[PDB]
Amino acid sequence: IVGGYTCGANTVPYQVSLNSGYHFCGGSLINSQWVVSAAHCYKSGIQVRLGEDNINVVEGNEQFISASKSIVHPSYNSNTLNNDIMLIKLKSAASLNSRVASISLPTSCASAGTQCLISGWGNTKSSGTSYPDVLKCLKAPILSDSSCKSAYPGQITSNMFCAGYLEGGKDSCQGDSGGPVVCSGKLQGIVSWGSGCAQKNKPGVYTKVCNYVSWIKQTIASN
Ligand SMILES: NCc1cccc(-n2cccn2)c1
Ligand SMILES: [Ca+2]
Ligand SMILES: [Cl-]
Repeated sequence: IVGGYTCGANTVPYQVSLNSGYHFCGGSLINSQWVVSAAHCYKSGIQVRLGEDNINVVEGNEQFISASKSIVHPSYNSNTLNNDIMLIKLKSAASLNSRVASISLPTSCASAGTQCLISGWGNTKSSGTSYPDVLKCLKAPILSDSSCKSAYPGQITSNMFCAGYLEGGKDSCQGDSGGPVVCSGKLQGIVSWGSGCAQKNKPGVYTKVCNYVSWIKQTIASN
């Protein structure tokens, strides 16, 4: 997250870190057994880390649970990033508590102008590289479809939206991938892609979760 703020320990209780020897992507806990992330974050041998603040220090609220299964969306295209969504099942159920909690799925799509919270452990500089240990947060609005399309001609599908600031300065970045965009208490986006971070006229692009709710529910119901 570029241009954000330190969230505070365990104030984003659905935020998880995906770890394969090291943090590599965010995700969002959606029930005691299942995490939402980006398909471009797929790999084997994922450990899900819940209850994290400083991802380099054991601080006492973590739960580390290995993935039993990953499911990439059936229509994911890695070239265009269309349908950039996967589900990860945990080998055992998380203990839910005030610091480790699921985030509700949307019941309708959010509109442009809606305020959202974006979070992660990704890069905090727009030029240069600096990775934070503790979780960073950014309040940002969803942008209109038309300004998203004009920012990225030929690249925005009906399964993507833009959020952030056309002026630049405040955006998600590398390492935030797969993490949440939550608006009015619902998971409306997943950190997906952008051309650099925090550049003018290049806002972040997010997977449009409300398009996927019936696939998420029926996948969970049979797996
Ligand atoms: N600024 C949005 C964004 C989201 C996710 C990843 C990136 N990124 C990948 C390489 C560099 N930045 C950017
Ligand atoms: Ca920790
Ligand atoms: Cl792309």
